[PDB]
Amino acid sequence: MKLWIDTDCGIDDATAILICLANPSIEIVGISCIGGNASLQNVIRNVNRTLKVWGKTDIPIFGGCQAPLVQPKMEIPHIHGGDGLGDINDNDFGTNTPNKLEKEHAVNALIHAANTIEDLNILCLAPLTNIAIALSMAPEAILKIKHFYIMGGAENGKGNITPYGEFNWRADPEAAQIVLQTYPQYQTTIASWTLAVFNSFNANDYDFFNLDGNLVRRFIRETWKPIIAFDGGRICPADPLAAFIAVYGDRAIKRAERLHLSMVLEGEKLGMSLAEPDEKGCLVVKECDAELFVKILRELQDHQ
Amino acid sequence: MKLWIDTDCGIDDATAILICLANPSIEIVGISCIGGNASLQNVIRNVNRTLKVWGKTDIPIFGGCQAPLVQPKMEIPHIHGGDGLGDINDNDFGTNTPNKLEKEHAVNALIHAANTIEDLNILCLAPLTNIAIALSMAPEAILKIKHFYIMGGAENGKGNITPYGEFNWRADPEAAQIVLQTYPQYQTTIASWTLAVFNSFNANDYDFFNLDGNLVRRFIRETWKPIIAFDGGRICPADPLAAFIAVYGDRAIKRAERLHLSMVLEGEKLGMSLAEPDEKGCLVVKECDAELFVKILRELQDH
Amino acid sequence: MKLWIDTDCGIDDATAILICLANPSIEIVGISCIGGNASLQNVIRNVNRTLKVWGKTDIPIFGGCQAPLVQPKMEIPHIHGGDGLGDINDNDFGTNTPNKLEKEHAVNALIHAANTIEDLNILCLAPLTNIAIALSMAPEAILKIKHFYIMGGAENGGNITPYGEFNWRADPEAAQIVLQTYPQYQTTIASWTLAVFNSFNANDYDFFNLDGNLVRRFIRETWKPIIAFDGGRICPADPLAAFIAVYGDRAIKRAERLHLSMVLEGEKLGMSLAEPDEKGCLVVKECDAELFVKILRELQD
Amino acid sequence: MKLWIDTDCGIDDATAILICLANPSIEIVGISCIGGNASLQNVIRNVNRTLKVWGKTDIPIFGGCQAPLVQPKMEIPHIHGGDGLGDINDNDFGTNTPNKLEKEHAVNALIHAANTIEDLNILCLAPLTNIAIALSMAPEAILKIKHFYIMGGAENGKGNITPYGEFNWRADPEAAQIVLQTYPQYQTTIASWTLAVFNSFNANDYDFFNLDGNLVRRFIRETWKPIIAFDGGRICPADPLAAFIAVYGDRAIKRAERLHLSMVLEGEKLGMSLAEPDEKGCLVVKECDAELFVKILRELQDHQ
Ligand SMILES: N=C(N)c1ncn([C@@H]2O[C@H](CO)[C@@H](O)[C@H]2O)n1
Ligand SMILES: N=C(N)c1ncn([C@@H]2O[C@H](CO)[C@@H](O)[C@H]2O)n1
Ligand SMILES: N=C(N)c1ncn([C@@H]2O[C@H](CO)[C@@H](O)[C@H]2O)n1
Ligand SMILES: [Ca+2]
Ligand SMILES: [Ca+2]
Ligand SMILES: [Ca+2]
Ligand SMILES: [Ca+2]
Repeated sequence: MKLWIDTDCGIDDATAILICLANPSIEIVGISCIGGNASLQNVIRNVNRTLKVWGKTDIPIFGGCQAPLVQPKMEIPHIHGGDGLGDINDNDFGTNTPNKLEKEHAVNALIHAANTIEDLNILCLAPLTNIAIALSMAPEAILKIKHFYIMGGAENGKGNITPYGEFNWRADPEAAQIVLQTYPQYQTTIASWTLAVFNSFNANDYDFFNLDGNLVRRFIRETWKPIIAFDGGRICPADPLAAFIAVYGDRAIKRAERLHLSMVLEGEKLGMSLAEPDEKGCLVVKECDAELFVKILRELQDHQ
Repeated sequence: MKLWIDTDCGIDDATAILICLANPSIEIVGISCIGGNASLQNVIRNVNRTLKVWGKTDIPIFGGCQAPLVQPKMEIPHIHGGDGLGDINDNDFGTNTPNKLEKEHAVNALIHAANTIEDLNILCLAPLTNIAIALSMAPEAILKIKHFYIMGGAENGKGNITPYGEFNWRADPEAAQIVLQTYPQYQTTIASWTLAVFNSFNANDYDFFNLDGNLVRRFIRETWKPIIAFDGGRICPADPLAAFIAVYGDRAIKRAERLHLSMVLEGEKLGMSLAEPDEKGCLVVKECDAELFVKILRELQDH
Repeated sequence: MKLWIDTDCGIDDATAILICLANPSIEIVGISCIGGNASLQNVIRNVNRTLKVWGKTDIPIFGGCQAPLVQPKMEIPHIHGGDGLGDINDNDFGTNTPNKLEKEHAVNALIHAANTIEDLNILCLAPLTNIAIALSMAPEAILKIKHFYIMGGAENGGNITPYGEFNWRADPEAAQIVLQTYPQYQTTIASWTLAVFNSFNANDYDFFNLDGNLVRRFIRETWKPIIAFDGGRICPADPLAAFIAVYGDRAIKRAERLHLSMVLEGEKLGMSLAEPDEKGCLVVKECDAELFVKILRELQD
Repeated sequence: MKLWIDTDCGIDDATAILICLANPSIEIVGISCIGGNASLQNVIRNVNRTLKVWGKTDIPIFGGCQAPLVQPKMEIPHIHGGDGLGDINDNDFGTNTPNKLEKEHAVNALIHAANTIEDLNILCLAPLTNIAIALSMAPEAILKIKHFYIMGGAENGKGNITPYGEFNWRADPEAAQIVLQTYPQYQTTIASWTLAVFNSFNANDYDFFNLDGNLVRRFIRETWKPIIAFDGGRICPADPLAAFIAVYGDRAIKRAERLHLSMVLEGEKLGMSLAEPDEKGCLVVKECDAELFVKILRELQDHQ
């Protein structure tokens, strides 16, 4: 399997990247960075930090856009802290190291990946301004991508930013609907924020975000600490779940409904995932295999 | 005066290119293609067709995007024909050559031309999708451009009349909006479709688009036929006027108004645009030298 | 004058229909629906909407087919908006009530119609997939029809391009079936070139803009998208056919008699081979521009 | 197996019907007749004949259309005669009795069959005008058909009545291409005309269409005399092979290629076979078991 990830790396994106790095089956070919949880400038730095702690300081990184397609840029989100990832220290991890970054726009990079990578899967953990522009520039390139595993859009109503919306797609509703009307929805899988709240763990019942023994475990707990509080003491794996499902497939699926989606770019509900059942649409997951998600999360943080 | 054109090459886009080809104070640094009136593929073809009817094949041509950003593509084969260019036969013009194309995206290549090419200008006869996408990828690049000449809108200001439908901005209002909010409107001149409709000619009364003497006359005469007969027998310069002002500077304008354009990306009217008398806005031209414009129409069609 | 109607209900269709609802010498007997401007179900919805805004949906609405006869269902048509009817908010018309649709196929009901409804006329405002398939199954019935009024065709002969024509190019085999089965002599034809030649300039003409009632609202608010799409021009493609079909020769200034065939190969598949012929079609060339706009206005009282 | 027959009653059509009838395991639930070798008037008359000759006429008979879809009737050299089946005299068979036809139109009976009765199969021995119109009017119901067996085409160069195409498809290539593009080619099997020349019999060395005794032998012999003469003296039994495959499964097929097929709807080649090696396409049978074909031809005419 061969995968390309586009991320606005906050805490949970870094954790998801660790998921895909932990699995030897998974060949990460590029990482692409969009603004969201943290500023593009910080998201590059945060992905550097994670590739450093895991020790796979070899994958390429590309700087995409720093804004939405049409909608105006909003105020820097403090949801993930100043540095955008629990505000960790780079002397408290040894991540005080020159970073790595290419010379191609992540749009240019991902288009290249789509033209050249046989059986390329994408894992989209962020606002999709990149992939949307990528589709509009060279659609005949992007549509070669073997499959789309995307995180975003709270379709059951209740979300994170608005009363009933979702952060990543509200950040660029245009970017999302570009994706949904350009890439074939049958070949995409969608992890919604609602699936993130439905599998939300109690903070004092679960411990895999409070261990030590290696820098992976230290990372996990000190990065997840500040957001665990923002979800009112609960673990809302929005991106870790998108990643877990992407890389394991059918032992992550329990009941995922086939649906066609659309975005609402007009009215007060600018950012609502709206959905209509179809068998030739997206497979949006509604339940998880929770015990196995715990048991792989505990795997990657071992030192053995 | 160096210059880069973006085009949905149908009939007026074609003549507008010929305006910029006749005057040897212009250097077309390149031409960029966007699916607009016709499919993208046809737009590239027709760009070749006019460069060949001119005999200046050494201009590079670049593929772009095929649809507008979020809106459906909405080609108009009832107004421009099927090929996009009036359905003219190429064995009638010696235009059955293979097509010169470059291996780079117009978006990369415009970003590159903005960076490497001092005092460059741009004249946009199409939806602004390519330009928006380049402004999103490398805005620091495109904002080196010394001036934008764009064709779109249906302004009123001091005058009180708005008709119905403009093509270029009703097609990708997202693209127009990105442009209007990212490029300095004070560095922008605007030939409205209302400028076109107010500068109509009854094709009976003037003659500039039925003349026979060369290969460029035969080109313009049979290209313009269908859209002329579809616009009411009327010639409404919508693209030609863009080029006519974009090279002839302040020596082709009669009444220019300064308003702060604001594309409406929501509500009932998603194709319309708002504007208000702003000094730091765009250069919306209301009137132009109609008597001097027809003369360049005649003077490019020589032997 | 008893009259069955086939339509792929777009914006033009709807007001072509209202032409017929407003005439007390016309009795529409059925509406059959085809996938043309929008997918079939949108077409059923907008026929229900038109009948509702006019206020008498006791006229059964039959479903036809969702593709041309052999042509690859391609080229999604969003000219007429997503719902086929200019994207009208149903709350503005109170028409978000359930749909009327009969259980018979429009082809079979067509056939039962011509098999029982005497001096029945036909108005075809759409691709002729339905009409032609009935022609193959049961011609001996459909030929009982006393006249065909069809919209479609763009006789290339002016400078209008035949590439704005839609009805016939959408399913050109359908057109051939008809023009090589049903009498060209008992057939009147409003072309797309006819419809452009009788285009109004919008800015100068006002009949498609009023809000004294629910049909004025319906007309204006549905034609907005087609006008802006058509370059600020009103091209009564459908409505002209219904004008002619309802008002006979009183609606015609000029008309030729032309034998007609469909190209079905090569470069111009959906094009019209046309020849002067005593026993040909009554291809209309010009109508009475005034009494048209009169009737358009009158149906808004 | 429960089977629907669509036939343009010529000589071999009739004997293929006899095949579907000799098997106590293949129930006939309808016969939809349609203009082909002979006019509709004939094919109804002649289906009636085959029924009466065999003894079971309880099978409902419906009338399809009188024409092709778009193409005309062109040039017919009475390959099957004036009545379209060897011009037999019904007084030699006692078939001068009344004819049975139903009230419904063969397309409506067709779609109704496909809508209700289970695991239904189609065997088409004619121009596919009926099935084309029934697919257009109701694709969702014809798509309930479990399998299609069609005699048509000549994927190999030459033809039977065309230098390039085969009669059943050249006659209405529009309907042909309709069924090829609207019904799944993977649930379809094809008896090519070139399969009927390859698998042909030197009538000068084979006898199964020359037997006297019971009326089954009388019928087969006296119908097949003329069309054997017209076909150079060979026996090219297209429809009998089609029914051979449909009724008798894979032990009828020795070799087959799976090819995606398509209709030249243009040019000099109008009506011509088009194929391409495709695993999920169609199943064009190349070499049939010539031995068991003759066995079951002899089993039908047995005195028993
Ligand atoms: N735990 C939260 N409340 C939270 N805040 C922001 N996020 C991001 O939003 C998307 C899902 O909404 C993911 O990509 C996450 O990065 N999550
Ligand atoms: N005025 C337009 N925008 C327009 N252009 C084409 N149509 C459709 O084409 C048929 C005529 O051939 C009509 O009846 C409509 O269905 N409508
Ligand atoms: N020309 C011939 N040798 C010939 N003989 C019979 N036919 C009929 O054509 C189809 C063959 O594909 C069959 O189904 C038959 O009905 N044609
Ligand atoms: Ca994220
Ligand atoms: Ca243009
Ligand atoms: Ca119509
Ligand atoms: Ca046969």
